[PDB]
Amino acid sequence: AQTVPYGIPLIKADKVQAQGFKGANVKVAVLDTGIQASHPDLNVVGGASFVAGEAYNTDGNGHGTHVAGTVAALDNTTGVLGVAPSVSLYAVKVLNSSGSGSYSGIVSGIEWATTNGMDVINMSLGGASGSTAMKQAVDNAYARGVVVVAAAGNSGNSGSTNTIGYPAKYDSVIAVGAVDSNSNRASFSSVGAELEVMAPGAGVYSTYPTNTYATLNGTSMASPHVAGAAALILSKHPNLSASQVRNRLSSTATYLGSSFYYGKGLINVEAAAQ
Ligand SMILES: [Ca+2]
Ligand SMILES: [Ca+2]
Repeated sequence: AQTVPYGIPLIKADKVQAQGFKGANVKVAVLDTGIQASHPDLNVVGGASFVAGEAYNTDGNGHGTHVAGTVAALDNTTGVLGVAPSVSLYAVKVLNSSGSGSYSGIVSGIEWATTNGMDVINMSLGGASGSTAMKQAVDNAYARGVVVVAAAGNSGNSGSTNTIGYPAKYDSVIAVGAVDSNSNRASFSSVGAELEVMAPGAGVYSTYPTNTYATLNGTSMASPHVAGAAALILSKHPNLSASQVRNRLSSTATYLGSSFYYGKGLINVEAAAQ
């Protein structure tokens, strides 16, 4: 009755869960389209909304619920299972129904998250340009000790061109690319010098608005696997600082090829949480 997405076992979050670390007491903010708070396979603890006319606990798109599900779908006897099922999950709505947002909305969600003591911030969104405010916001958060993860882009590769977007491209943020069930790079995955790590993003099944489950493709599906891995590491080593968790993700990743296409490689959380 409970499904275990191929993604969980691939990054070895399952081996870590078995030792008893599931992310309990770790606070994760999901900056997205909101989350369908009423889904039986999710436990949303609070949040804020920076989008006019929509509250933070509804998702009229589905993208946000899906991401939330990869980080934390409940460990129970139904639906799916998240990377860090026991985390404290906040939904910060920065994107609208159609899936897009304004830089000031985003900057507001990023600062909300710093002021409210989030340990991990997930951003499965990106644009061609950043801003000085966006840059300030991510530098300070990370300087204040939060772990910031973003999706690199579903821009693919084209020549020697860098197709990573903002805020992934900022060096205070972990840019995440996507792989398939065979650990092969998905065709859509952005490339460039700022690519840091790879995670599952092709054919990812997760929670979906109106109490169901669905399969989606993207770096948006990949990023959450890393936010969640960050949270596992912290439930195991509370003592760690942000750049210590980060450096653990990249140092112990599985080598898959050139860094321009794969960063340091596929994440392995068992190795990282050593
Ligand atoms: Ca479940
Ligand atoms: Ca970066």
